[PDB]
Amino acid sequence: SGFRKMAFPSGKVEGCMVQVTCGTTTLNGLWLDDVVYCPRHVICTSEDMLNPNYEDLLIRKSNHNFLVQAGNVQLRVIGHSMQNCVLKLKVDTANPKTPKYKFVRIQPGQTFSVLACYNGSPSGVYQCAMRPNFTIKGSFLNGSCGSVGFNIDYDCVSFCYMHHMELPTGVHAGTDLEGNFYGPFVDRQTAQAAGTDTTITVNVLAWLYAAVINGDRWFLNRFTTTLNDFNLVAMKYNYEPLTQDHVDILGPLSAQTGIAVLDMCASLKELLQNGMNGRTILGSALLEDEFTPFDVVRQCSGVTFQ
Amino acid sequence: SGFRKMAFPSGKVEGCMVQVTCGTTTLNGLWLDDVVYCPRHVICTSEDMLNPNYEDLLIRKSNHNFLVQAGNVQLRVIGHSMQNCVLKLKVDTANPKTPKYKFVRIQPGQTFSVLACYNGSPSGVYQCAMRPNFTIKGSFLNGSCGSVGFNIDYDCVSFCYMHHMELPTGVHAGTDLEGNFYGPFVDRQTAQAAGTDTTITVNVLAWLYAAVINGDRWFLNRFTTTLNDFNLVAMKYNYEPLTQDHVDILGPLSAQTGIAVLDMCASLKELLQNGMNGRTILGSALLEDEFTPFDVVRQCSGVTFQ
Ligand SMILES: O=C(Cc1cccc(Cl)c1)Nc1cncc2ccccc12
Ligand SMILES: O=C(Cc1cccc(Cl)c1)Nc1cncc2ccccc12
Repeated sequence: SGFRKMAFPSGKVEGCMVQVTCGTTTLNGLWLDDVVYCPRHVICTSEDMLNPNYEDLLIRKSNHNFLVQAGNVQLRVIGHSMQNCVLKLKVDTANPKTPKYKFVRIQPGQTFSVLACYNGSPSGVYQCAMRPNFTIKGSFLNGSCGSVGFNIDYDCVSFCYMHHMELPTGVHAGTDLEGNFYGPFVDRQTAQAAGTDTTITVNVLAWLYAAVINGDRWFLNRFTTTLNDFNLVAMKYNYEPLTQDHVDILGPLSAQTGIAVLDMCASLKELLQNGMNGRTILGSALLEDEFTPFDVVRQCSGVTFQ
Repeated sequence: SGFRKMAFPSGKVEGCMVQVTCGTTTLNGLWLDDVVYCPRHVICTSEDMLNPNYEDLLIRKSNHNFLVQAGNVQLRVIGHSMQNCVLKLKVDTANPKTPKYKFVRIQPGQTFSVLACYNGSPSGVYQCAMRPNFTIKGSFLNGSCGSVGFNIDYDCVSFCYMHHMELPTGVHAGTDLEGNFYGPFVDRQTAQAAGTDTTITVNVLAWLYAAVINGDRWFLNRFTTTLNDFNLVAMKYNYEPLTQDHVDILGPLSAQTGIAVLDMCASLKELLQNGMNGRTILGSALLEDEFTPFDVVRQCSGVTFQ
C-alpha cells in the first residue's frame, strides 16, 4: 500500500544527454542515433534574446561552430538545420545507447517525468503534469535548457517535452521534440502571459479513487449527482468540465472500488463547497491533480518496464 | 526557480537489479560484483512466515535451490550465507555494470531515493525520508521486497535501504545492506508496533528557507525567539528538538537569504500556534519535513552527478 508522486526510471534517458556549446552558450542536448536535438536559442548571446532573428543568426554559424560533448567523447557536427524552435545537429557518431524511442505531443492534463540536467549531466528526476494553460510547474535553474520530459511504454521511451525558458512569473515553457511550443509562447525575452490555470478534474477523481484503495474513505458521500449539476459546481471553482470520455476512462477504478463515477463526483462536489476542514487525504491538505487515471492504475497494480 | 520532490537519477541502480527465486518465492536482489543480496525470507513459504526458524530453513537449501535471473541471463549460485536478515548469494559472473558503490547506514531524518522493483525490473523512482521511528512511508506492493534505497555522491552510489515488509499499519520497514533492521522490527509475520512518529524540525526549517529562495515570504515574522523557548513549543506539537548541530547545518541557507536561523524559528513558532489559515507555502497546505538542508542546497544550486 501507500501512494507517492512516482517518476519513471531514468536510465534509458541518462545515456542520451549531451552538452551543446555554440560560442559562449552551453546547454543540454538529446542525442538519438546520429542527430542531436537542442533549443535553437543556443546560438544567441544575452543581447540577442530581446529580439532574435533566428534565421539571420543561424546563417552566421557553420558546422564547426557547434561543440557537442558526450562526457569525454567529442562529437563532430557534419550538418545542421532548424526545425521550428529546435536545432538538429547531425553528427558523425550514432549513439550506441539509443533506446527504442518515439516523439509524442501530449495533451494538457497528461503527466510525464523530467530529467533535469546541467552541462549534459543528470541532476534529478521528478514527475509533473502539463497544465491546462500549457505551462509546467517545474524545478529549473539557468542552464537546464534542453532537459527533456518523457514517459516509458514497456521498452519504448516516449519523449514529449524539451525545456526552453522560465517565464517572468516563475513557471516553465517548452516544446515538443519537433520544436513546436506547447502554448502561445515564443523563444524571446519578452513579457508573455499564460492563460488562466484550471484544475484537471479527471485527475482529482483518479486520486480520490487511489485514496479509497489505500483506506481513506471519510469523504465518501451518501448522496449522488448528475454530470450537469457537477459541471455547474466545478466551473465555479475553476475546475475542468467533466465529459463522458472522462467517465469512460475512470471505469476500471470504479470496478475495483465498487464506487460509481457519479457517486465519486458527488463526494468531490461536497469537498469543493465545504473544504476539507483541516483533514487530509493521502497525506495532503489539498486536492491533487497531477495523477492521471493511468498513473493510479500503474502504481496500484505494479506495472514494470524493460 | 521552483521546487519539486526530486529523486536521484536511477540509471546506475537499474543495472544492478535481479530477480531471485527460491522454490515458490520470487523477489528482487541487488547484484554487485559477484554477490547477490536479497531479503532472507525468500527461503520461506507463506506458512513459515508466522514463526520462521531461519537457520533450520536455510539448512534444507543448497546452492542449486536458488534461481537468479538478470533479464535473460541466468546466474549460477556457487555459495550462500546469511548475514543478519539478508542472504548473500555468491554467483559465478561478476556484474559488468557494477557502479562505484558503498554501503551506508543512514540516520533518521535523512532522505534517499527508492527504486521500486517487481520481478527484478524497475517500476518507478521516488524520494522519501527515514522517519524518526525508523519506518518509511513508501509505495510498495507484494513482490517489491528487495527494492533498494540509495543516494548518489558524485560517481558513488550509496546504498542505504533494502525493503523487507509492510506493517499491518500500512507503513514500511527494512534493513541496511548488512541486514540490520532499521528500528525494532523482526522479519516475522506478527503484530509489531512502531514508536510515536515526530516531525523532523531541521528539515521543516530547510524547506522554509527554500520557500524564501522561491519568493514565498509571507510567514516571515517581525519577532525572534530563543532555542529553549522554541524547543518548548516544538515538543508540544510533536516536533524533534533543535540542537546546535542543526543550527550549524542551516548556516549556508542563512547566509544566502540573510535570515538568521533563530528568526526563522520564530516564524515557525507562529505557524505552529496559529496554523496556516488556509494559505500555502511552496504549493503545500502543510509543513513539509522530507527535504534535508543538503537537498535544498542541491536543488537550488544545481548539483549534478556522473
Ligand atoms: O529562461 C531561460 C533563458 C531564456 C530567456 C528568454 C527566452 C528563452 Cl527561449 C530562454 N533560462 C532558464 C530556464 N529555466 C530556468 C531558469 C532559471 C533561472 C534563469 C534562467 C532559466
Ligand atoms: O510484507 C510483505 C511480506 C512479509 C510479511 C511478513 C514479514 C516479512 Cl519479513 C515480509 N510484503 C510486502 C512488502 N511491501 C508491500 C506489500 C504490500 C502488500 C502485500 C505485501 C507487501
